[PDB]
Amino acid sequence: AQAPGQGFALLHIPKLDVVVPIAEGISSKKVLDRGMVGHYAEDGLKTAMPDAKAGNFGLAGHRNTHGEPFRYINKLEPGDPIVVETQDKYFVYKMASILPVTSPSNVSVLDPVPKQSGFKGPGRYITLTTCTPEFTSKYRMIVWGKMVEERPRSKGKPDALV
Repeated sequence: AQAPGQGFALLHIPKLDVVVPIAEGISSKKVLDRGMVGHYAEDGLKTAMPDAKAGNFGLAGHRNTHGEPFRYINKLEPGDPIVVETQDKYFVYKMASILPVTSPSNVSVLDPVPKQSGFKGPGRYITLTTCTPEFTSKYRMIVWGKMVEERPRSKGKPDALV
């Protein structure tokens, strides 16, 4: 279904005024209810990290409580930047595709080449998953992006964060 606990990066979505830590795993108690977004990491759902030259970096966040980081990801439009900041790099993605409603059992949206995204082959992707409609957990909403810049921290913030 969709939805250690150690925070290892920061997710920035400038259009949504979102800055939020990413932790390993999608536990409600240890991660999402702590106001963080979670990297799918267990039960066969483990996805690639952004530093991999190909893969799908999958993340889950709350729609409606604890800082509600993904409450408005349906307001993203093609080209809107999504930035993952790590100790060593900035990974800049741009929004590419949206699946506004799907079954919580539809885990194939986290595949290396995510099903239903319209992506044709291997690339470097990000997947954001949250609940829909608001204040329920009936369905899931999925937003996908594609990497456009891998930037060493020594080069300062990417344009997207300024």
